Formats: sequence, structure tokens, C-alpha cells
Amino acid sequence: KWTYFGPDGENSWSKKYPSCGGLLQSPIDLHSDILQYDASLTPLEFQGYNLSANKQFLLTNNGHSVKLNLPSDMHIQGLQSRYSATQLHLHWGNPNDPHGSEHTVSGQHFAAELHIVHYNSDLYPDASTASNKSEGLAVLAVLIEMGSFNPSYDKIFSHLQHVKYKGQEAFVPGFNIEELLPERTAEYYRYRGSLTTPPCNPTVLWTVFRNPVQISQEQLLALETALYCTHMDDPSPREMINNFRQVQKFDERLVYTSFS
Amino acid sequence: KWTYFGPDGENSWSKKYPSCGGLLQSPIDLHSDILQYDASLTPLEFQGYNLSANKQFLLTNNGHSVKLNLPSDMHIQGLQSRYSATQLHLHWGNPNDPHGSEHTVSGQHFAAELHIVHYNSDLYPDASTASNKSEGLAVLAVLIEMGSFNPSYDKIFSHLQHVKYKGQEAFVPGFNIEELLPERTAEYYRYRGSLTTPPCNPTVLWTVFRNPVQISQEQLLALETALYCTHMDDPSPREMINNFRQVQKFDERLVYTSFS
Ligand SMILES: NS(=O)(=O)c1c(F)c(NC2CCCCCCC2)c(S(=O)(=O)CCCO)c(N2CCCCC2)c1F
Ligand SMILES: NS(=O)(=O)c1c(F)c(NC2CCCCCCC2)c(S(=O)(=O)CCCO)c(N2CCCCC2)c1F
Ligand SMILES: [Zn+2]
Ligand SMILES: [Zn+2]
Repeated sequence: KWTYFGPDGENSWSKKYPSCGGLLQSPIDLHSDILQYDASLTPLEFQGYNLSANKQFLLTNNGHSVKLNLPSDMHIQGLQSRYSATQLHLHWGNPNDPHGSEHTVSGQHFAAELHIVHYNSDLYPDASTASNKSEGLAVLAVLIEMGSFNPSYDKIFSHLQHVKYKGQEAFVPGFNIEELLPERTAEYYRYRGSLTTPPCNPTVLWTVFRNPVQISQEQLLALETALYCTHMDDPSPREMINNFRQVQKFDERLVYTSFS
Repeated sequence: KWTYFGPDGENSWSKKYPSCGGLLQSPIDLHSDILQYDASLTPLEFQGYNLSANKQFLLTNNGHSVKLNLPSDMHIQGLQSRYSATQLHLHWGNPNDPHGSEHTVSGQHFAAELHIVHYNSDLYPDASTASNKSEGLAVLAVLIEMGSFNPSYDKIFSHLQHVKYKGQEAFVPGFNIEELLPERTAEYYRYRGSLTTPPCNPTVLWTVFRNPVQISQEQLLALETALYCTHMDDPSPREMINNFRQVQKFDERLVYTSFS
């Protein structure tokens, strides 16, 4: 139905998912010509992010990324509405071009990107209901680069060998999800955009933190090499690589920054 | 029918032109991970580029860009087949984001981009016949950076105020098209790609010169502000800006370089 490579790739999403050719598409290149400092932008607070290690959270290969289900007890404070968490997931490149972030900064890719997806729990009863509705979603984006071994990201990566193929599932003990966030979360880019996957609904308030996190080259290579887009009974297996969208046109619109 | 913005923009081109969602699409980001030095990439020979000053060549605003007809007497020597010229045209951004090249270098746009389009006159009797066939097209790309005034590009730009609206035409007296090429044309990127506009045929052997040319801010501002996508008789004029395609995915494709 949709992929990031070949005839069902991103240039063809709009055939069956019209909003992929519509307004407010993400991701974008964050560059001086479209940035404006906004002193009204306050620091986000993260509530309920300390998940119990005695509780289990579902990790799934859905054929396009690895996703961790998150409880609606997790909230963002500091937006117009309360947003409650629904799931997180990643995007990455491939071992021969390990530059697979969705957002770029001054034209530069990072190695990977984390998305923590939330829904407007003040207006809507669940993420599905919010997904295609006004003010429906808020996503936190974390840029990832190569550096030191990251024990917090390994709380996810250590389970990759159990979700190699589409539909496979594994359980991840709770941990504090703030451990996936960078330093100085108070510095971020803010803009109105979309899901970066089908159905590409233009319903996302994006927060891209300025500062990346670091994972080891070994961790990045495990992520890049562990997973497949296909079912375990598929005679045509496809490696799950390059699962990021290209940057979108961003014309006569602004990205707001919390830093000058 | 196709545009660079809004509903008929580039994410929807594949609904209209099947090749725009197919393989080998251009333009691409030229970055280190995908570059491979190739000592077989010897200098092209530009033959008949010094156009007869007693001839005139048609400059047309076709609603998407400004194009100059070139004669088949112009050809590239040094490829397996001779390629004969058909036209040149430009791509640019807008005054608030004057970074409208199609190819990027290490994630960076240049101000604008010149394309000189050729067809395989050894294999095919004309450009329209060559365009959907094996090895049918060769395009030279010149990156354009903000810098010194360029008297050679002004041989084109001095006519922009006579092709302001869609369908309008002006004659350009023959001049030396080689004056539009950068320093050290022996230094280039080479790859297999496509038209960067509908119909997006995957039939183009691309040569992107390594070194940009310079035009002044004043020349760039004239290119970004002179032209409209609409007919003169349209009282709702639409500026011709940002007429470049976003870079495409490029995996299991390499770019070959004549420089290391
Ligand atoms: N990058 S992103 O932040 O835009 C973003 C999302 F937001 C949502 N899911 C959201 C959950 C809300 C409830 C219904 C679905 C809408 C979006 C999802 S999703 O899991 O729900 C799949 C939805 C349909 O493709 C994804 N994927 C795409 C497939 C790989 C896993 C992450 C995503 F990449
Ligand atoms: N960027 S590019 O170099 O790929 C490239 C081309 F190559 C060709 N022309 C090719 C050769 C001449 C006509 C035969 C069909 C193939 C197109 C053309 S074209 O004039 O022939 C139009 C083709 C239909 O849209 C264009 N345009 C797109 C619109 C504005 C003017 C330049 C182009 F941008
Ligand atoms: Zn995502
Ligand atoms: Zn072109």
C-alpha cells in the first residue's frame, strides 16, 4: 500500500492519500530564511513520563517503523490544550548513508529522528478521533547523532531482534521517557505541519528540539539493520531502511524559535 | 495542469505523469557518502556553442520557466554518443528565500540553476523522440551563486521584461553559450537521472559542474521578480517563483566525480 522506495514510494502517496499532496506538509528544512524568534514560546513540561519498570509497553513493527505504545497518563503542559501521549517511533537511513532524520537543520540531515506522538485530550477522546481533526496532534521530535552509547535509547534497541518483521510484537518495561529527550528542551523550533506518513493529515503541532541526542555507531547500525518492512511469510523481504520522508516545500510561512 | 505549489504541486505530479513516481528521479543532493571518483570522466567538448551572431534564438515564457531554443548544430562530444542541443532554461527561488537551485551540495541550495538540454542525435532524429528512450537525453547543469555581475547571463536577462507573461516570446541574438559555463568544466558530477519536471522521464545523463557561476543580487532579483505563470490578459497575476523540484531519494545509485 505505501513504502519509502520504488513505485509505491513517497511521490506516489498522493494517489491514495490525497493529503500527502496537500497543505502544511512535514518534514521541512529549518534554515534562517524561514525562522523567526518568538518570546511568547515557553518551556514545555512533561508530566507522567516516568513509566513504571513493573508495567509492560507494546513494541510493534508495523511495516514502516518500530513503534512503542505510550499511555495517555503522559501529558505535555505548555500548549493551548493538554496533549496526551499515544506512541513513539523512529526514522533512520542506511549503513552506507547514515543520515535519515526527517527534519534537517541548515540543509543537514542527522543520523535518525525520534517522534513522540500526542493527541489533544481536551478536545478528543482518543488519538484515532483526533488524528484527522483540527488541533488534533502534537509531536515532539528529537534529532539523533553519533556519539556516546545511550543506555536510555538501548531500553528500546535491546528488543529490536524480537520485532524484525511486520506485525511482530515485544514488551518493553516502563522507563522515564524524558531520558530520550535532549538537554535544554527549552530551545526548540515550533511550526504547524502534518503527519510525515500516509495519511499525511495536516493536523500536527511540531516541536523540534534544537539540541540532538547521541547514540553509538553500534546502536545506530543495529537500528539500521535489525528490521524488515515485510511479514515473515513474505517471499520478497524488504530491509527497513531510509524510512524518512524528503523535506517539503515551505513557502511564505514561518518556523518559530524559542531561542534568539 | 502542473505547478510547483499547492494541489497540482510536485507531490501530485505522479497522478498526472507516471514517471514522476518512478525510478532514477532528479534532482539529488550531492554529498560525500554517495560520491565515487571516476578517472574515465574526461572533459566534454562543447561544439557549435558559439552561436552565429547573424541568427536569433526564441526566448519563451511557457508558464513554468523561461526557455531559450538552441540549434542542433550545438553538441557535446566526449560521451559514447553525440548529443545535440534543444534548449536551455533556469530554475530559481524567491526574494525571501533566494536559494532555488535544483541540485544541492552537502544539503545547501545555490541561488539558481541553468540547464542546457541535449538529445542523442546519433540514436534519435529529434528531442521529442529521444525523450522516452534509452540514453535519450543529456543535460548540463550550472549552479548559480550570488556574487559578481555576469555580463554573459545578462545576454539572456536583458530580455526578461519582454517575456513577463505566459506565452510571450522574444528573440535573443546568437552569442557564445560557453560563456554561461563555470571555471574548470573538467570538474563535474555525473549520474543517471530524469527530467526534473513532468513528464519526469528517467532518460537523462546529468553532468553538474562542480564550480558555480556568479550573478549579482540585482540580476537574481530581476530573475525572481520579472516573470509570471499567468497570461498578460489575466487580472489575477501569479509570480513565477520557486520553480525547482525538491531533491529525490538516491539509494543504490552513486554519483561519479571527475575530481576527488
Ligand atoms: N511521523 S508522524 O509523527 O507523522 C507519525 C504518526 F503521527 C503516527 N500515528 C498518529 C497517531 C494518531 C492516531 C491515528 C493515526 C494518525 C497519526 C504513525 S502510526 O504508527 O500511527 C501509523 C499511522 C498511519 O500511517 C506514524 N508511523 C507511520 C508508520 C510507522 C510508525 C509510525 C508516524 F510516522
Ligand atoms: N529540468 S529539465 O532539464 O529536466 C527540463 C527539460 F529537459 C525540458 N525539455 C526536455 C527536452 C525537449 C522536449 C522533449 C521532451 C523532454 C523534455 C523542458 S521543456 O521546456 O521541454 C518542457 C517539458 C514538458 O514540461 C523543461 N521545462 C519544464 C517547464 C519550463 C521550461 C523547462 C525542463 F525543466
Ligand atoms: Zn514520525
Ligand atoms: Zn531544468
